[PDB]
Amino acid sequence: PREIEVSEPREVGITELVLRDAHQSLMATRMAMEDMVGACADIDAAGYWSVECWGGATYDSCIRFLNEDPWERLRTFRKLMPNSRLQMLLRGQNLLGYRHYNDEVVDRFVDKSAENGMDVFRVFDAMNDPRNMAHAMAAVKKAGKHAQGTICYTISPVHTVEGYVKLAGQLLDMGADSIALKDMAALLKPQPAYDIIKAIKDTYGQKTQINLHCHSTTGVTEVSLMKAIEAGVDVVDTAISSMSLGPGHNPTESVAEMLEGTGYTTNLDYDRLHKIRDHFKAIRPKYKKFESKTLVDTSIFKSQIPGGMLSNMESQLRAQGAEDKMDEVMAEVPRVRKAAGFPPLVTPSSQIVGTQAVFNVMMGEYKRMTGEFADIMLGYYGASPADRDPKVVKLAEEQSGKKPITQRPADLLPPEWEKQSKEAATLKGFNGTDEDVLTYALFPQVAPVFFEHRAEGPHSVALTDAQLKAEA
Amino acid sequence: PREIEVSEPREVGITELVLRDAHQSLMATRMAMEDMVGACADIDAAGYWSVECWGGATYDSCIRFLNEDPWERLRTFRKLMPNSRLQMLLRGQNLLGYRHYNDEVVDRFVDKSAENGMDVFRVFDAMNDPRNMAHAMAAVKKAGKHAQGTICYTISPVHTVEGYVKLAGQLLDMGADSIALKDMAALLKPQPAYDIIKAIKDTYGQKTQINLHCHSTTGVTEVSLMKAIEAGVDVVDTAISSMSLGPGHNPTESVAEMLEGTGYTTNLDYDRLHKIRDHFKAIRPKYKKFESKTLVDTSIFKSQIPGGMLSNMESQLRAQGAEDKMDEVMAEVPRVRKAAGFPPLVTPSSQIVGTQAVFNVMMGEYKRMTGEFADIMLGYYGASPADRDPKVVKLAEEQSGKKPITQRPADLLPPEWEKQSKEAATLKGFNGTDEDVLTYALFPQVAPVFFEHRAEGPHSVALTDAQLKAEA
Ligand SMILES: [Co+2]
Ligand SMILES: [Co+2]
Repeated sequence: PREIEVSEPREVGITELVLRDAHQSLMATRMAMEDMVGACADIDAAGYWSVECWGGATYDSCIRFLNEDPWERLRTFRKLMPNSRLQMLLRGQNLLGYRHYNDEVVDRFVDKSAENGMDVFRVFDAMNDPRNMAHAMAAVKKAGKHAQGTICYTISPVHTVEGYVKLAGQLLDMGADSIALKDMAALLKPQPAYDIIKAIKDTYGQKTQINLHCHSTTGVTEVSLMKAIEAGVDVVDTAISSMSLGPGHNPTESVAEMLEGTGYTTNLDYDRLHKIRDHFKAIRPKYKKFESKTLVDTSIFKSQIPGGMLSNMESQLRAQGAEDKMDEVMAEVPRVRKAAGFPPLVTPSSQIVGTQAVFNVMMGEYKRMTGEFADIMLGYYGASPADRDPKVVKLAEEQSGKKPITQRPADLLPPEWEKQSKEAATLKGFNGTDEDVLTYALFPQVAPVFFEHRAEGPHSVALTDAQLKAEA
Repeated sequence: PREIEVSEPREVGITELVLRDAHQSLMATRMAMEDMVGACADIDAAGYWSVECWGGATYDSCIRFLNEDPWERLRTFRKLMPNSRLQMLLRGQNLLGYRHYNDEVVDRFVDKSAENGMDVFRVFDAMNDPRNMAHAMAAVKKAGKHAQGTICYTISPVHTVEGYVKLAGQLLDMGADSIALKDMAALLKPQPAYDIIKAIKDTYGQKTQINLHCHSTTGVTEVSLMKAIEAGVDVVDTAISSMSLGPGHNPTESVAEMLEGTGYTTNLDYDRLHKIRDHFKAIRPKYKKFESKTLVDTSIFKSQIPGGMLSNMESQLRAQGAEDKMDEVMAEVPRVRKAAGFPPLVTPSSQIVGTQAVFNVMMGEYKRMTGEFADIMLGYYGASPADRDPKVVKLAEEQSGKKPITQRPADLLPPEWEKQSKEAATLKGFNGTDEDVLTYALFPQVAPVFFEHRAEGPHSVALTDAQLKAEA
């Protein structure tokens, strides 16, 4: 008499991603602020646990493509959604930048983020190295905000339920207010979702808050969400229905509706959701030049290679004139990943492993290692989920000249704030705020251009209504 | 200690819909035969329980838009997929036609369908009147084929689990080899799926074969599929991933992959699936002029009105110059449905109720009843799931002059084969086969044009590769 234990009837929280991850995932983070503010009042009254609206690649996109100040976007969202918990994605010691920074820059960033209104900080590390999340987490706690330690979910010979439970404990040991299980490539299947969520709950207690973030790329994660809820997950992330599916996420309204009669419920206002849905449905067509063309792709369950990663390599092959080896590269990826210690294949690990895999298929296996790949093998990005091939490590040392380290990389970084401030203050357009210094520290090559054009006001790279009627 | 009983580990069968319902639902049934034959060998070796490839609106589309003989399409599929169980959708006493036919026409149609290779006949009735499915079912049994009685799933004040279990029994009493639960509007939520499938299994026995057909229009049915499998469903219908979601169906590969580790499994060949997926992915862009523009719509859970039905009415309102009443019509639909006995809102019931709802919003409530609506209220389409408003019935009788009947409508129909044969034999192009007579009997207004152009060979209304590069 086969049975499955499920959590008691209860309310499940929902985190809306339409203001950040949905457009990052579906239209290359090009969503203009003027296209979002109109839905803030309804979003604020919908009943969401939190509203993800900052961080991720939006900082870069704001200054690099929309001539928009990220800090002004945060202040506006804070003002237009006063009753909501704002949430952001922060890549640990890397912040929203291109490298690891000295602890004082992390302190500065978190302090100004909280000061400008951020409530929940989802801190994560691409290699799942808890030491790279530790300082950011502490800064979030000092600011009295909600620190959400993140586990990047992946499938590999060394990733197991026990390993995830272990990482959850390390996150709780750093003062994590909640645990985020991050499935960017939609690799989390139903049974594993149930087993992992249940194991964490059984091991650290039902009071342990877990938020599940799954993309819908492979098309199986809405079922995984149902399993996670049966396993007792506290909150699940979704995207309003007119901005969902594909490389995006499962639909907010769909996840809310599917629970009727199960004993589980959300407390979202369907009317507010309807308005938010209609709002983005009217606006989405203008971003048609940035849309993806694949709604469902399960090939990753066999190749371990995320579509975006395969594309980045594919181009590199038809740009090297030998795309007659797309099959040899896909077979090399697993080997490179293995050598690197099976890190999750998310940015930047994915591009690094992918690019290095290409070289090995042409210039010869590890004949020439990129600077990024050498740093991963030498530990400058942190610890890997598994031990790295000492033989491939040694070569990296003889091809770069750097010594292999194993301690938290930021331990070697010297104070840099004062140096960042000085340099930033020489740029035309610098407004003198720490916010601007941070913009310079995070994006040195863009800060200059953004600072002297910011006065024009934010723009949009989306089609205008006029241009839409032109296509028609 | 809350638990849920689930079925024992077992293999779940999969019915592929790419050759029929997927393109009917996603690109108005315009899929050309030359765009499908290339995937037949892989489809035939994939491991599907059945391959839905005929019936539904494909007969109409073949003769009305593709200048293609439906019977030749069936023979080709039979020849290209020799090891597969071919399946079709047949609307009971209506066959694939515009009205109920005399029992001898039903006998003829089923006989020729089986003779040309059809294996599984999914027989259904829009009103869920078992008497309209009875004769077709008997004809399928005489031909020694698989008769699958269908239950059209809907949500209404009179539809309950008990009612569905009752209808299942009536289907089994007509010799049904299996029961199909048909959810065209994606209204079936997870809990109801589990409860209904389980109730049918507990009431008639585990040996009772049930096939679940859910569209993905509302975005909640893949979770319903998982629940149905836990409840013990034998087969679920899916569409290859490159031809899924939206008003279509849940993805074949996604449904297969999500079961890993649950104890449930399918026995599809992932390699074959990959080829079928790539095949249609390369071809789908050419049908871009017939695609729908909404991937997820949950509004039906509140309005009871399927998107397609709302559109058919919407146009009728901006064509009557008063679309300033789209809200008054949506409020009238429920009332008309109620009066009609809560029939499921699928074709043709949906257009009938929808059109009649419009009149009541302008010319006045039941001021003028369409001929179709009068026939429904008078019982010429069969019995309704609930009793019809005697007051609205009486008016229908005084507005049409027909007397209200309650027995199976085909009981009044006289023999017509000989008359159909004679008339058809006078058409230029008639080849003298019963197949052609059937084409004339089912589509009197199209048969003429099709018969004199058929010699040109089937065509395609899809964009050519050249026209595609033109748009680019
Ligand atoms: Co994400
Ligand atoms: Co269907």
